[PDB]
Amino acid sequence: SGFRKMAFPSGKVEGCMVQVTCGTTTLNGLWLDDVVYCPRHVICTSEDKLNPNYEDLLIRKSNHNFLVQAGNVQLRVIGHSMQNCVLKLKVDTANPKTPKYKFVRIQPGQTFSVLACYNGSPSGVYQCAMRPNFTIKGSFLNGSCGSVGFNIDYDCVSFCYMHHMELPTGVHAGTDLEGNFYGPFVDRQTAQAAGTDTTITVNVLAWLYAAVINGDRWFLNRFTTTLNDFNLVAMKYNYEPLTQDHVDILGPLSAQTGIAVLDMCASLKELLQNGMNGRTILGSALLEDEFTPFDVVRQCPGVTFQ
Amino acid sequence: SGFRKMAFPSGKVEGCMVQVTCGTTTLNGLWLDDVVYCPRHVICTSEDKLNPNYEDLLIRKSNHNFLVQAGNVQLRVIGHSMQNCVLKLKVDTANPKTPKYKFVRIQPGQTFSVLACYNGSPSGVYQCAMRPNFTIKGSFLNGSCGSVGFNIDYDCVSFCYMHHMELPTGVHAGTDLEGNFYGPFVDRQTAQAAGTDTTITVNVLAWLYAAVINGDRWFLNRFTTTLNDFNLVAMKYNYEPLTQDHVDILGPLSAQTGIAVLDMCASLKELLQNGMNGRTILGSALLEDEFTPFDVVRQCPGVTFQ
Repeated sequence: SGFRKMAFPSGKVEGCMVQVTCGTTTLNGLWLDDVVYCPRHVICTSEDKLNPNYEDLLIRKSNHNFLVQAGNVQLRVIGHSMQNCVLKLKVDTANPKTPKYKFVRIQPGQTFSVLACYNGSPSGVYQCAMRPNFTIKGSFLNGSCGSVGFNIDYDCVSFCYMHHMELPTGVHAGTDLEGNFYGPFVDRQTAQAAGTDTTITVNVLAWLYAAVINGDRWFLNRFTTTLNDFNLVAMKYNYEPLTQDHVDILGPLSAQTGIAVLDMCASLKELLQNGMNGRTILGSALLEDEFTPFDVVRQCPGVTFQ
Repeated sequence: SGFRKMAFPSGKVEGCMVQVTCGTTTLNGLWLDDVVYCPRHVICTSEDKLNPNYEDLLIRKSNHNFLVQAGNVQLRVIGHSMQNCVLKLKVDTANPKTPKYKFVRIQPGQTFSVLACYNGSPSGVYQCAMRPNFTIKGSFLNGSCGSVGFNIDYDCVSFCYMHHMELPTGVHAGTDLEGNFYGPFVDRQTAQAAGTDTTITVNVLAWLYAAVINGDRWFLNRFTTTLNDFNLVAMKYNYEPLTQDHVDILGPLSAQTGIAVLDMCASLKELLQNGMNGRTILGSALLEDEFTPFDVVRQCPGVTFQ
């Protein structure tokens, strides 16, 4: 019983975190086999960030200009390259603790675990969701760039996020492990503002299903609605449109509770129109949208197959 | 920037989780040096739990009656003993991944990270607070008994909780690593109900300070109160009494915000009597009490020493 925001165990990722220093700037890198991945803006001075030419700065740098330290051992850089916004430093030593890994690009609305690190040392782990405006609301202090977001798919650690930037609103922006930013953000000091955000509708419904599984049933009603007329209310309250694919994803939760997805939509409609009536749902007085349907299944297994 | 519920990296604890099997019952154990710690109720059948005499059941058990598995490797048990409510199985082999560790007994209101495990394999990590009624609001499924709570204070893992049981209200109860239950709970099927809970006042204030640091200022007022007049309202809404020790602990946050602790108490006073009027504080519509002042300082460091 119980439902909590839960991150994946970070051990396999901790064994890959290193410290990368170029000039006066120090951040975190991801050491997989004989390659260290880190944000390319480490090669920039404070003045370079105003208008950096990364192709020029990369040529000007030498292998010895990059100091990579895995804890107490210094790793010798023997090659440096750039894939989009990520710097790739080939090192002398292959990481003996490299896990089975993949590079994946997640979609807005999906969640992952963030291992916040400083000086190449992990500091904390928490779950984050890619918002529709392609930002994440994490907790980062100075020296956190290079921290990675990941999911564990049983035996494979799928890295999906590398932390690059903090926006003026306090939210955070970064790239996938191929150097491609999530959203329209660039790794330079220019006027970039996160777009207006929306609520992840399919995540709210899955979160309501988790409540029903854990005994919270006051918000349930006898009403049913159609996908079209629910999406009308959803747009009226800045909710993402609900698609048939989203309904299919919610299939398992609807199967174990016996509550049709459109019946939960009728309950969600009334909650949006009349509020929460001063009550709470899974320890929240707001509708939570940072739990994916799989995230719910992870903590709410059915009784169908025990 | 940002403020999130953040757990410690679980790697050092992941390397200590093992599987302990007695008869048909399988749960998790903590492998430190040559001793495996697990809940003693693993030696009970389903009928035994109704009225177990653990001293007798231990006599009937042999070393070979306990099957301990460190992942895929079977550990040879060479001794079984009982320290209060925890079973201690001495094994032939010392765990090479044992970190610098201590056993500590935490206070109500203090927080720790829970590494939820199943069949000796870590599944997730999240932050929990010891409630005043000596329960925790975690997320546990079948086979989670033996999961441990911990804090890391620079290379040292302080174990403070082992999960034993779920109460009828859905909350969870367990012991320290010396086998002493938190609260008046016993490892037997009896009429045991968690007492009525109260809100951790010093944690709410620290959380309100974190909100001010992160830009939330609407709940602030020019009102002032005394510790006596605040505690009258606190008891009136089932809040823990605020002591002078609690006020001193909040000293750094009050200095960093320029808000006197008793002025924040006045803000909490008005928030308790009339609510938040449809606004939010750090993305919550409730007053959060699972963040200790140290947890806030950890995520909101001052500029005094840069």
